[PDB]
Amino acid sequence: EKYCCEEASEKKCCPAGCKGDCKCANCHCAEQKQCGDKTHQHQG
Ligand SMILES: [Zn+2]
Ligand SMILES: [Zn+2]
Ligand SMILES: [Zn+2]
Ligand SMILES: [Zn+2]
Repeated sequence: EKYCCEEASEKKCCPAGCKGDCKCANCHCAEQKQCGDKTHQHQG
């Protein structure tokens, strides 16, 4: 639901809620990705 980062709550990283191809850096997003290779710190 909308942004899930503690900084990208507007356009710091994505235009409000990673649409998909946001290419986040804190959550490691990529065209709607889940990331977390070896259990990352991703808390969602
Ligand atoms: Zn996000
Ligand atoms: Zn993202
Ligand atoms: Zn994300
Ligand atoms: Zn990651």
